[PDB]
Amino acid sequence: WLPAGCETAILFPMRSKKIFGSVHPVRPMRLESFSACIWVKATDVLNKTILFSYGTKRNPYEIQLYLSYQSIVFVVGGEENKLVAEAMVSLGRWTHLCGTWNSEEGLTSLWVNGELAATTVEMATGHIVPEGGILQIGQEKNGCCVGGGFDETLAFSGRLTGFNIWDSVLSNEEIRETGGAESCHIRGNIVGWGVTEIQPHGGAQYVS
Amino acid sequence: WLPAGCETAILFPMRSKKIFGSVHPVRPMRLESFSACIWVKATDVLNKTILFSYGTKRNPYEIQLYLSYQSIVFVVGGEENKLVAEAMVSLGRWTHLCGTWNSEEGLTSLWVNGELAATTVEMATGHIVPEGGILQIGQEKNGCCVGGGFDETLAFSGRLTGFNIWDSVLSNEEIRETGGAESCHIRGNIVGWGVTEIQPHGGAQYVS
Amino acid sequence: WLPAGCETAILFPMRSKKIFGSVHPVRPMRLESFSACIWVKATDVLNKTILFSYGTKRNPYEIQLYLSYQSIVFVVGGEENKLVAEAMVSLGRWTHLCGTWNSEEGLTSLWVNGELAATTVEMATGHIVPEGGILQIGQEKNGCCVGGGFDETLAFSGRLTGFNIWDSVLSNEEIRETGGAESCHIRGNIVGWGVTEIQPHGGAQYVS
Amino acid sequence: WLPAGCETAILFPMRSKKIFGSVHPVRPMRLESFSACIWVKATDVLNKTILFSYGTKRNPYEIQLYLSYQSIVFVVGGEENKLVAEAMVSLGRWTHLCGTWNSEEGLTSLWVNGELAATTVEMATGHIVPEGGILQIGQEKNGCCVGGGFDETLAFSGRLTGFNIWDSVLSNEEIRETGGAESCHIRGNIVGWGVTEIQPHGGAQYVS
Amino acid sequence: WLPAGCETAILFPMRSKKIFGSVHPVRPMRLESFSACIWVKATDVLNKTILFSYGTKRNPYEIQLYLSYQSIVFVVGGEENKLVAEAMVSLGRWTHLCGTWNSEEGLTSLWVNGELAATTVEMATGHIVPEGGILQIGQEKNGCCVGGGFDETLAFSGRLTGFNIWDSVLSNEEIRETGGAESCHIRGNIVGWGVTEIQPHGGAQYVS
Amino acid sequence: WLPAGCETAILFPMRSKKIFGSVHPVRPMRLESFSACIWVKATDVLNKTILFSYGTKRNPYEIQLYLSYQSIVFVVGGEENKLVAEAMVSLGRWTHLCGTWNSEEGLTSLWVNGELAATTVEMATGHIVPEGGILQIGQEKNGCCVGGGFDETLAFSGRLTGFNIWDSVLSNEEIRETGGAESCHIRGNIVGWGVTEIQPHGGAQYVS
Amino acid sequence: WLPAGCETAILFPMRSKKIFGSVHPVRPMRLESFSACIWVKATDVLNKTILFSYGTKRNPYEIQLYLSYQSIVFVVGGEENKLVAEAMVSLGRWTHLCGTWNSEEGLTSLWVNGELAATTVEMATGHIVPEGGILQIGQEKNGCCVGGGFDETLAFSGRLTGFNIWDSVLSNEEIRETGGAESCHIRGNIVGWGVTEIQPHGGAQYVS
Amino acid sequence: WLPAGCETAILFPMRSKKIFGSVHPVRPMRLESFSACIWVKATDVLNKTILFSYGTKRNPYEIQLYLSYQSIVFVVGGEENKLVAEAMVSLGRWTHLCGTWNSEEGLTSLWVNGELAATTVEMATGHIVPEGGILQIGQEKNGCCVGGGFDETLAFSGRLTGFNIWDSVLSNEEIRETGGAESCHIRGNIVGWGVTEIQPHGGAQYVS
Ligand SMILES: *[C@@H]1O[C@H](CO)[C@@H](O)[C@H](O)[C@H]1NC(C)=O
Ligand SMILES: *[C@@H]1O[C@H](CO)[C@@H](O)[C@H](O)[C@H]1NC(C)=O
Ligand SMILES: *[C@@H]1O[C@H](CO)[C@@H](O)[C@H](O)[C@H]1NC(C)=O
Ligand SMILES: *[C@@H]1O[C@H](CO)[C@@H](O)[C@H](O)[C@H]1NC(C)=O
Ligand SMILES: *[C@@H]1O[C@H](CO)[C@@H](O)[C@H](O)[C@H]1NC(C)=O
Ligand SMILES: *[C@@H]1O[C@H](CO)[C@@H](O)[C@H](O)[C@H]1NC(C)=O
Ligand SMILES: *[C@@H]1O[C@H](CO)[C@@H](O)[C@H](O)[C@H]1NC(C)=O
Ligand SMILES: *[C@@H]1O[C@H](CO)[C@@H](O)[C@H](O)[C@H]1NC(C)=O
Repeated sequence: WLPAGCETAILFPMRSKKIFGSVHPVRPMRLESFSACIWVKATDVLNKTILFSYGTKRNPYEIQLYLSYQSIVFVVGGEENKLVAEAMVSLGRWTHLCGTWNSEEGLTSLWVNGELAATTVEMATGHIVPEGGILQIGQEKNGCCVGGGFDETLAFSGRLTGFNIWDSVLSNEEIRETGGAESCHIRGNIVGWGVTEIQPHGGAQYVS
Repeated sequence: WLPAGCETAILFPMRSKKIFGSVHPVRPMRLESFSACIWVKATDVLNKTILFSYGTKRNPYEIQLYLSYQSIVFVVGGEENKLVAEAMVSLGRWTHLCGTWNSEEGLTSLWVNGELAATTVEMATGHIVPEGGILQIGQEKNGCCVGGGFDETLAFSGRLTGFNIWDSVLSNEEIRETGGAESCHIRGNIVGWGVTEIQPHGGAQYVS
Repeated sequence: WLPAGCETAILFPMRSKKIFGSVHPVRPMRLESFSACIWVKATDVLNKTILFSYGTKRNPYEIQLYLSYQSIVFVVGGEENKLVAEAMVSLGRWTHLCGTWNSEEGLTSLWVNGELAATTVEMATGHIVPEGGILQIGQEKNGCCVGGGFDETLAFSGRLTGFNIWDSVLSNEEIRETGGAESCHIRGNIVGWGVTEIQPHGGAQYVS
Repeated sequence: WLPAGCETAILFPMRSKKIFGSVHPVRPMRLESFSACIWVKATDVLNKTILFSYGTKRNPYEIQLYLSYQSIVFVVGGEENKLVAEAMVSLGRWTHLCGTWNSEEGLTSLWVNGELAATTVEMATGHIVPEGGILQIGQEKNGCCVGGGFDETLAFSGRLTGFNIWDSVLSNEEIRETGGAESCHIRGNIVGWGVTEIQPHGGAQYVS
Repeated sequence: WLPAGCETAILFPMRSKKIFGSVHPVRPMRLESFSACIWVKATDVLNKTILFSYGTKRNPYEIQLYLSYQSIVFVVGGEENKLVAEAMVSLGRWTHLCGTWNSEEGLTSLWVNGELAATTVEMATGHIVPEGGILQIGQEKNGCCVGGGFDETLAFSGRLTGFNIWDSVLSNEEIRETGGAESCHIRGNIVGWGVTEIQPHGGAQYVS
Repeated sequence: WLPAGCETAILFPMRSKKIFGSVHPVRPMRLESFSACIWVKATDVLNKTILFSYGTKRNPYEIQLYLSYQSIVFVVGGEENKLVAEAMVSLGRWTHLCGTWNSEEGLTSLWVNGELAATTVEMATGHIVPEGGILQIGQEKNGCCVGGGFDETLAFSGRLTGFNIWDSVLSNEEIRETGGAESCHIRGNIVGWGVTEIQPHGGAQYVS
Repeated sequence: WLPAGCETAILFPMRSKKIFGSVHPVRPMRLESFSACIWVKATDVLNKTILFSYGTKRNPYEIQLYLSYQSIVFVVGGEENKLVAEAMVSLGRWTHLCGTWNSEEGLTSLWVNGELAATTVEMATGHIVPEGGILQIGQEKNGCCVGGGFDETLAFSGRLTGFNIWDSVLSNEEIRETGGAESCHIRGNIVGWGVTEIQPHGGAQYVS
Repeated sequence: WLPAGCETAILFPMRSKKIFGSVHPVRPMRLESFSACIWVKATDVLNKTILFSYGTKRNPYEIQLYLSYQSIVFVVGGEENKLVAEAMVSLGRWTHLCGTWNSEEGLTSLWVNGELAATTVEMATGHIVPEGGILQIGQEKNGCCVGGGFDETLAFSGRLTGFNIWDSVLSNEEIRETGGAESCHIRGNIVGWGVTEIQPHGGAQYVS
């Protein structure tokens, strides 16, 4: 079974030092504001489980969404800048997680299953995300084919689908639409599920 | 679920610079008239989305069928010769397309879901399709193994099945039969679905 | 859907110059009498479609079962020795074939869907099948590691399952049992489905 | 169909000389006591069919669970130390098999489908399982780079799932819970199904 | 032994339907005038033996240098335009071949071993070499990922080294310098030996 | 060091069950008469060491040249037809072996180091070598993709070079020329060294 | 020819987006002072040509040695901390480079061909090089499995050998010894040539 | 340059966790007496550097020869049974090492460069080396693919050639012959250099 009428997913059977998936956007990743939603079905959540992470050479923490024991942490700009939802994490159940960001005044937010879960102001005000980064799902940026691999602790185990990124802050109506029962045909422009190239590596598999 | 009782398809999870599928006919492709049907289910359509393309080194535009928004364009001989349907394609729904051609008087036709959608005369009159070319599905003839790859804009994302080519012009009764509820055992002679060799590349997958 | 109770099959999506599957028995193939059954679901039957073939260096035609239009030909020893059944096999439907042989005075027989279809006597009398040959399904003995070589005409396209070989002549009760609705747990000793090693090559797939 | 709501398994289509799966625990395997459960569905059982085996360089028989006809043999420390269940395993049916061990004075036991099947005392008393060995499923350590090497007789053919190892002797309530109808979310700490790395080799396949 | 003091070459042990080498320039190939030199040691010269070829999708004959028995044919723009030096090639001996082109008035030349061998005027006057094509050595453009494809007759067998391309017509002094005994460090800007990426395919080998 | 000024060879470092090299002639192998020479340097000569072998499906012994303990055996048509030299082969020394055949009257001969060593008459008179077989060096025809299969006893260990085949019986002057110190540029038409495709397999290596 | 007494090297025939070599030290790279020498023969030096680079996740610029036209730049800690020897490099000639660093007082030095070329004080005083980074030769850490992802401008083209790293500042006598004609047996402890694992990638190859 | 006139060797450029070479004898390794000689040229000799090792499942130390700083240790049967020569091995120069064993009275010996270096009596008296073990050069025991790897400490770095094993104790004259300047043509029967299959893995490569 699949969450909202989507017909494809990616399976992480296990968390190891080689498993991850890489995203290749078609247009530059420089952003003034953005939105990014995804579907998750977690098997085991640890001290810090990376869902997706965008990072550059000088700063590996440009954008980062990950799960703690019972909370969702959304990071923009750096570690000190983070927004935390309280007690809205589950295991073995499909759940939708969307979050927006605006650089004009640092408005960031988190929505879980179509309902606001967190919000703050004056986060990374005036910041701009640069180009030339590496976008990944299920793992953080680190050496590949060199060194011991990735940190086995931060990896992800479960299923992912519906990974979309927009170049603007979606309105409330759009955000509730994206999590609906017929929401798998609306895809973002920077990244879209089904049109953008996503290459599983190290053991991740496409499943239909 | 697949249409007309077919039990195999090909999946294009993404449109990238390396994804395509190649067809290897058993007999020469030299033709004076031909017919070609296919089942398609598109995910996203750009200004030009190649379904299948046949071309030699001298002329890469011998035969070509592609989608542009809600229109269907059928090309024989070159760009100047093209037949266009208006609003006969959707997204996320299985649809049957079949095109007809005759070099004796240049009669071309397009049928969508068993109904005539376009017709023309004096198209490539007296022209003979050469032999020894290359036939792909979902991509256009270009540098495949080495180079800059293909143009990602023209690639295809979705599902395809039931790709048949005949060496003659099918009659109206045969054309309506081919899109029937039990038409998946009607295969053409130049190319037949299930007997001819089709090799997905670069990320395309059989869904058998 | 699988024929009787089996939960694994092999798919030949296409007939080409590279597709086949090889069988590696655990014990010698030297035999004075044998029985062999199989499930087939043919897509397109040509003038000679090989199902399975056992051949040695000096004689590539030791044992051979194949289809020719709506007829079944069973060969032991050589071409001159063949048993033919008429109007037995159809396309796109699961059917059970099983052949019997005895070297004492050449009793050979063919059963289709549990019913006798042919029988003859004094075939290859006194002949002993040698050992050290190559056993294959869906193709005939020929060079394979030269980029091809296999005759594209004789190959097979469809699904196969339940390939068993016994070292003796099964009785009538056993033969009718092997084609029942709870027969997939009855496996032969020389070759058994799910116990013996079978390696698809060139495009054949397991469709468990 | 899979047991206890598990959504993944590993398939052994055959027992060749190269088929096995390797487990890579995160933490050391030095144990004073342990408990290890698994789901199995066997196709054919020989004189000795290995399910999982842990062994070091000096002692290849540190821990071993295997089937012999209709009996289950559990080995800790060597051949002389074995516990045998009489007539409590079948073919083609999912069955749960757990077994605990205590090093304090050698309490070992076997449970089949949540019911005690065997028990003994004073087995490998004072023994400590070393660390730095190799853990495998479906085969015994012989060598994977000798052009094969594994003895085909001992290999396994069927399906496996739910392989967990704990660092302590589970209580009776815990064991009946693990064998329950919704127990697939109860995973052990030394090895857990879905979090620990398991790499099928030589023909074994993940199936969903 | 290699000429002019070069430590590397490329070996074509044989001419088949897969052997070639591809060049990946760092800057666009759009040119108004150019020069291009190379070292050859031919084993067997045929009716037409391609040394290097540049071609686009529309026009596969943009630039070509090839050997025809004991002659050298230099092609710019198309097949109709060609310059033929005559009686100035051998087998099994290193030889240097350069040629310049100017689009302002269509001046073309050919130098063999530092001596002018041919010259013409009004060749492809006003023509501009497009950009975005494919550059190769030892073969023509189309025929990859087709199961061979390349014409076995036109391929090359021997050794090549010192392949350089400039963006301007080299003067006479520079041309005589390039074929000197200390010229292997004189590399062009569009393509340079030892700086530009040249990856052999299909059986070609780097040799030192 | 290599003989007669040849600059390439093939190394067989070991005789195994997978080592061999395959030849792909451009034109058909149907022959009325032929001549075939080769350079050989043997490391260990066993009861029968294959140099090159041509065989079809129905007759694996069409043409065969191999070495015995101290003799060279040349076979045309079948095992019963063979010509044997007596004491004219050594180990670790380059030696030229050439033999001709004529079907008009069955004249066969063997030359070793430019000197005639054997001759016979009425050998395979009226025979014609079929076409569509497999040509190999260092091994005899047998299954190769099965996984090993080749009999290690008959394999070859050493170095080979200068393998040429003509379509006619070379005269005495040509035969003495082919073994000279400036002969490595004399290549045959059916097969030529450095022009015909010869791809080693299983551990054989090109060496320069 | 090799520089002093070494018998292996690594060849970079070209600079592309994939070529580099990775080093796997046996012991941790945490250092308070170090020395590092290398043999280099450059083909083309650009605005910045990386020889070797050590960097962590938070700081890709921990240690760096690279060539800029006719100068040598040695970097410890970050960009602002650099030592620049000037006019001490050529092209196509073997040259020995070695630099030392001390964290107690920030003493850094550069030696070229056994002669001091630069010296500085108060460079990264009190700094400790972290551990758990990635060490590479000929490239900078940017990305491996993202379809290249290496800046082609910074790559290296030429030959390298004798890469050693010590855990202490070598004395003047040791430094002049390391560049001698009998020095290839003097290997460092953190990294040693011929003892430490160095696996080239993307086109680099060992040569001996 | 190689010793005694041998054309091939094996290179171990590094000490890693995956480098080794495996030997596949033709006949059983069951022995009551044997001899085994080899040519070695060590780069760095650590506390224990394995040259070759034969071991079975129940006993990984059946036969073992290795270097310990400037000593040579020869092991038959187990750890307690060892013969140690002293000051006999250096670094960077080729040296011949032979050793014989007799089970009748437990006579063991070691020769270095053709001169006796050690001798003992009553070593493994009455012992018989079992059959079905695994023979390797440069590494101790298995773990190649998924065990995690080998112990990098025991690996070997340098060059090896001339590895021969006889089934009997060679006489003194034979032993001095085997280390001569024309000794590369005499090879053992159980294992012979050039006829037996030796397959380098993980980085080792043949060199000529
Ligand atoms: C979980 O991660 C946080 C990171 O902020 C860390 O502070 C905390 O100690 C971790 N908790 C456990 C139980 O490891
Ligand atoms: C689509 O292509 C046509 C060429 O036929 C061009 O005229 C048109 O501008 C294009 N439209 C878009 C949206 O790119
Ligand atoms: C089929 O093969 C048979 C050989 O028994 C031959 O006689 C017949 O002509 C063939 N028919 C066709 C249609 O190829
Ligand atoms: C089954 O294994 C047992 C192990 O104790 C041994 O007797 C023999 O190998 C087999 N016995 C039978 C009756 O097959
Ligand atoms: C050589 O090629 C030329 C191409 O212009 C052709 O005209 C000519 O016939 C060829 N010669 C031979 C002998 O094939
Ligand atoms: C060598 O081969 C021949 C083949 O004719 C055989 O007759 C002979 O016995 C063999 N000799 C040995 C010693 O194996
Ligand atoms: C060379 O690199 C330096 C880096 O400091 C830069 O400032 C300079 O502009 C570069 N020179 C050229 C010609 O690119
Ligand atoms: C060298 O190895 C031997 C093995 O017997 C060991 O006893 C000894 O301590 C080692 N020496 C060093 C310096 O580690």
